[PDB]
Amino acid sequence: SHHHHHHSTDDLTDAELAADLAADAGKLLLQVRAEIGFDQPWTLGEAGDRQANSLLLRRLQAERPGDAVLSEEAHDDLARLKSDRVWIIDPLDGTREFSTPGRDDWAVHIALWRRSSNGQPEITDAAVALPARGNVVYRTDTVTSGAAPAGVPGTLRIAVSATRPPAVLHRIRQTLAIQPVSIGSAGAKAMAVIDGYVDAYLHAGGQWEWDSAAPAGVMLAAGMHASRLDGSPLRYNQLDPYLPDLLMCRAEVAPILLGAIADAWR
Ligand code: NA
Repeated sequence: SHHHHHHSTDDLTDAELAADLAADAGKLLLQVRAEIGFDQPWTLGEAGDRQANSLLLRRLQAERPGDAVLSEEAHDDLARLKSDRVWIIDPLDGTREFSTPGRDDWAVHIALWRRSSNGQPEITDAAVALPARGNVVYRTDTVTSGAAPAGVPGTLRIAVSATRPPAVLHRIRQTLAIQPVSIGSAGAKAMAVIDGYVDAYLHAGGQWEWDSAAPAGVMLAAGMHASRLDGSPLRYNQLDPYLPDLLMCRAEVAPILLGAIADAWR
């Protein structure tokens, strides 16, 4: 729709652009999936990440030529460290899931980091697409707050995905009734929290910035919780863009889980 340039496609707000980029990459990923098919999963996953990255860098160049870009799929020249505006993107989160027939738990992550003196809310705008799920795009400018708790009281559903369960989860399951819910891709795990399909998404051991920046942005915009496991803020555009761990969860469950994590270390 035709509109006036936002106060303070061409002429999108940053959140609009994040959403449009996520949707466009999502469509391309769906095209690649259809074209290549599933008989060679390695090749499928590689073609998808490579082509989605090309689309995203091309369009960020065109529509935001002054902004820096940290992409999972591109070399990192560290110019971003000097920038006040940095896109943190994963063109394809969940290559295994993308390359498996029938699975829809893979995502595209598009996040804008903006330099903040005080307030520290670094990811200002973001979108997560789940292309196989009707190409739904979750966006910081439309997600809503106040979601009503869905599960049986006294039991937590927690999205996790790992080649092996972390020790901290073993410990907190001694004290809290938890059902681990196996979902692929960081993006799908996080959006399950937004959806109310699970109560929390927990990750121990490292994760790259591009797989949590967009989910975290959307989570905070929805009034939910996103932090390190020790409760300190997630930091982005770091020299080493790697987060040792994280918790995203609905607001009501944050104190219980942060508490259990802290008590684990006793
Ligand atoms: Na990727």
